[PDB]
Amino acid sequence: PQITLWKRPLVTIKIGGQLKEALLDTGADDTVLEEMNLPGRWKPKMIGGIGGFIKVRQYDQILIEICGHKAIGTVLVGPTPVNVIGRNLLTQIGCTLNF
Amino acid sequence: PQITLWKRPLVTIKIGGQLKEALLDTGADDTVLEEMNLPGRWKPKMIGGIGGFIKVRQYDQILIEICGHKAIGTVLVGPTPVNVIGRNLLTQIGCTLNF
Ligand SMILES: CCC(CC)CN(C[C@@H](O)[C@H](Cc1ccccc1)NC(=O)O[C@H]1CO[C@H]2OCC[C@H]21)S(=O)(=O)c1ccc2c(c1)CC[C@@H]2O
Repeated sequence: PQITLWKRPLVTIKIGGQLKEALLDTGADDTVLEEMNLPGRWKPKMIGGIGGFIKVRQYDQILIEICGHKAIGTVLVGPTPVNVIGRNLLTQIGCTLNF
Repeated sequence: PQITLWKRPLVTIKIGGQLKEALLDTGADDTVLEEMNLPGRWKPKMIGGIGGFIKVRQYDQILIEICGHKAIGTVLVGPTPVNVIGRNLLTQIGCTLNF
């Protein structure tokens, strides 16, 4: 799709068999989701945003479908204010900025 | 133009007679720029993201040029670690997400 930006670019995602809403965030290097249950192993990781650093659970090679487009990559899980899809997965679904 | 997301979508902007580097950020409602002593009136604001909140100064009707595209709108100035062009200005230069 072509998505204008008068509203937040929110889309439905499928991860671990569960549907969720997430923000397409070109300013995020990484994909960070709010606390949830995800199967498999994970590693403690630190990520920094506008207000400082937080602890997250890093899940590697996770299947995630974004607006009908499949991706397989790293998903960070922790106290982010909102679910964000970052560039690590935006590149997989072929997302570009255009103006 | 078309900007891929392999790397951060950094562009040159002109604001307050100065050139800066900023991210084209679809995850930011509004624009947030590094500390700069802009002239005119402002109102305090608190904005939150990963890690918590920072204090910023809200300036209204500020002229910004983004890759030669002129825009005018709200700019939040404060100790942000990165300059981000948000949707309030991305809409004005005709920026869309496409996949
Ligand atoms: C709310 C969703 C989102 C935060 C998840 C909102 N952010 C925008 C998002 O793109 C930030 C931009 C950024 C900030 C610092 C350093 C680099 C990039 N990226 C982000 O945190 O990415 C994380 C995960 O990947 C990693 O890569 C980069 C950093 C790590 S914001 O900056 O905090 C913001 C902006 C305007 C405004 C607000 C909040 C409130 C009102 C105002 O309009």
